[PDB]
Amino acid sequence: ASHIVGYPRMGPKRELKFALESFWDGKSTAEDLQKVSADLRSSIWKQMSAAGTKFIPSNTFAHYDQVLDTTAMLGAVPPRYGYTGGEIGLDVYFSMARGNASVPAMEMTKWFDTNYHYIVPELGPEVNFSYASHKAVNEYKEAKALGVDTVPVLVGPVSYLLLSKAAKGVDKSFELLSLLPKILPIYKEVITELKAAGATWIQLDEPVLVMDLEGQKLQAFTGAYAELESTLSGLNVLVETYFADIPAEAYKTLTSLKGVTAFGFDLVRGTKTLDLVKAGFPEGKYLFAGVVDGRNIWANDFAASLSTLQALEGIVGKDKLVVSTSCSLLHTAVDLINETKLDDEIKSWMAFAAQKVVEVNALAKALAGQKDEALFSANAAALASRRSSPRVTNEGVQKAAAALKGSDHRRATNVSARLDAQQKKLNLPILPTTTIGSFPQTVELREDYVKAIKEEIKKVVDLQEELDIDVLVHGEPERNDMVEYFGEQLSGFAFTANGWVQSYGSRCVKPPVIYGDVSRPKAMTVFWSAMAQSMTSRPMKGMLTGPVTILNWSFVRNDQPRHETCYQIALAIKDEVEDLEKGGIGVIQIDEAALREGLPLRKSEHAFYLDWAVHSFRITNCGVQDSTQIHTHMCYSHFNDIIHSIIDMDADVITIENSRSDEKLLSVFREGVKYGAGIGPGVYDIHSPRIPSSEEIADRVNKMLAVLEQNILWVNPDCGLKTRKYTEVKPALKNMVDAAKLIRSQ
Ligand SMILES: Nc1nc2c(c(=O)[nH]1)NC(CNc1ccc(C(=O)N[C@@H](CCC(=O)O)C(=O)O)cc1)CN2
Ligand SMILES: N[C@@H](CCS)C(=O)O
Ligand SMILES: [Zn+2]
Ligand SMILES: [Zn+2]
Repeated sequence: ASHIVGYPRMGPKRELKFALESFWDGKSTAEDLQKVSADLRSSIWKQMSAAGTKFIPSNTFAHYDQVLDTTAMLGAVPPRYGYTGGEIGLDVYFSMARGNASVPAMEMTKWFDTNYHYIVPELGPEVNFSYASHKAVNEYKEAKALGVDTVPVLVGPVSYLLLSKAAKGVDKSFELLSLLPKILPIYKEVITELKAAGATWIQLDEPVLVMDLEGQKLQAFTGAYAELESTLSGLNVLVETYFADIPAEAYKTLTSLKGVTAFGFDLVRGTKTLDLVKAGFPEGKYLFAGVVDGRNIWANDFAASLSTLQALEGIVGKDKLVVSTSCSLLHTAVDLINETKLDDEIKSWMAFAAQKVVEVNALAKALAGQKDEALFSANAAALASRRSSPRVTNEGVQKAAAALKGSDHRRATNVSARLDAQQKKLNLPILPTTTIGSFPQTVELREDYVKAIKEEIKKVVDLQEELDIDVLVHGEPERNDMVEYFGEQLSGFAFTANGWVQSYGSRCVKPPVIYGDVSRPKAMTVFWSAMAQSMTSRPMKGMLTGPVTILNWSFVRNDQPRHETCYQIALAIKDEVEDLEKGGIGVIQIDEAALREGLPLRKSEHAFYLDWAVHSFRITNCGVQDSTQIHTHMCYSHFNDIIHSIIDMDADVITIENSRSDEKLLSVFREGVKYGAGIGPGVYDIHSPRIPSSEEIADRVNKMLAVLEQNILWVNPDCGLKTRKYTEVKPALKNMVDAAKLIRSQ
């Protein structure tokens, strides 16, 4: 049998994207949107079954988020929204989702370790839970009436609570898992209506079981399914887990939960679970083998899969083994059959969702003796291509056996005995002003030199006149996507035409694709950066994108360990740094916006990640002078749990985030750490259109002088000004300089 754990909910050409925004625009109504949603929903079920898909999921579709879909299912709507009861419709739903013009929208956080963000529920002891949304049962019927039987996918009761958060007031000591009693009754009613409509299988998504859970929490799972058993009578229950391997303890709790008859394992990222199963599995319980990476974009190693699936068939195979995606296809793109610009051979090497739906089957039939030989013949051939094609392997893939020359710390020169030189070369005043990288746009017409400069010099003619700014920037005009920019200008980067993935709400991201060994044969920055530092007699911050960000925000190849690719990228950058140097750019800022992003969900693994991660950064500027100043830029307000790694990046002046945090948190530097190096946390919120005050800045900018060590303190924004209007930033920045001035004055 075959099974897909989840599917994208936007469309092949992002139909729901515009249908969604549209309704919110006010240029379309429910009826029309509903028309679209249901239509897309139909096309998916139809598309899925017609491929042979045995277990087709329903309820994966969402108007915004799945955890919200379940927040409405439990009527767990926040007070400030004014819900009185009854069936929750587009009003209350989209409120919570994106707020209205009188109340704010709920907080969204990252989905486990994915590039997806969900809407964290706000729970507490005073919320009145109720069956407020028949989306599940409704969709089940819709699919049945269309001729296709589906498996309702529900977010596990306990994962739901663990993923939630206690809303304001709820005293610190309140345990969220203390609500299992108020929510479980509702799960029952829902599970009852599904049995009632015909459902013969259900799916509780309990991904949190792949997390490091304490025995008391693991035990929380046990009490839920115990209490659920009766309602689960006569009904196959598939409990899904994904993104990592299951801890041996979690494996015990899982494989012994009540009513659960099937178990979903992510065997792409959690093959380590293979052992646990190899060493013991329930009897007549199913094992959905998640061997088809629904998380990347590459074809599957059909052969490999069969080996894995076969031995699995070994353990059981008595018809209890089901082929499945490693996780929800929500995390991969839709149709690779919308990838035109991409040459043949390369695409021959990729497979998006729709394509993956099919693989699951070629592998399901091949395990049932229906092995469509024409598929493996082609696959294996495409595998052959990739592993050979000189578009992959290289001699750059040799400059690596030299990076084994011990670490790559920036040439002894303790940053402290290095600042002494950087300053000399450019005498800057205490609390040096500056920006982050990007700048607001104008007309913006989608030669180019005569025009490009016109804008760059205005960006500079401004930086100068405008609030001095001890160090200006070129405002990244020539760069749309800070990661794409460099990809197009690189070796192992291909770009897809319609390969989109969702990020949150109606928003998405088309990540560059890293197919082979990265390499920068020609100068990328230099030109524009050099052109900029000549239009002034002030330090100019050269601009680069750290190799960790690039890696993360891009579909990296599943053939060699991340870092290995990360490093290749790190080396490529090492150039543009020593060229903006030769070129004559003094100060240079390298940014790592997505550094914490690639953090493994398994705690004993954070160490290894942060390792190659921060090292690859060094590898970028380890061949730089002692007078060449370096700035790193990360988009985080928290480093408390990763302050050491910041200390190992060896940045002369690191610029991070802040704006809406404490002035005291900054002592995570001045405590048992002793950073001792230019630090610059943001003093102006750029996601808040609204202008700040000269008075507001210079006081918090004083609450840094007294929490840090004003003597290595910088004055910069919060992040690039790319998404702020010139009118919102002009008065704004101006007030960020006056602050330093005064404060200095004394
Ligand atoms: N490589 C690259 N990848 C990225 C980012 C980047 O900086 N560069 N920044 C990221 C953080 N998340 C988001 C989520 C949504 C949007 C967004 O608003 N997207 C528009 C399209 C934006 C566009 O024109 O690109 C949409 O509606 O689909 C932008 C960043 C994620 N991935
Ligand atoms: N400075 C760059 C990278 C930060 S995300 C920018 O402003 O886009
Ligand atoms: Zn930032
Ligand atoms: Zn260290």
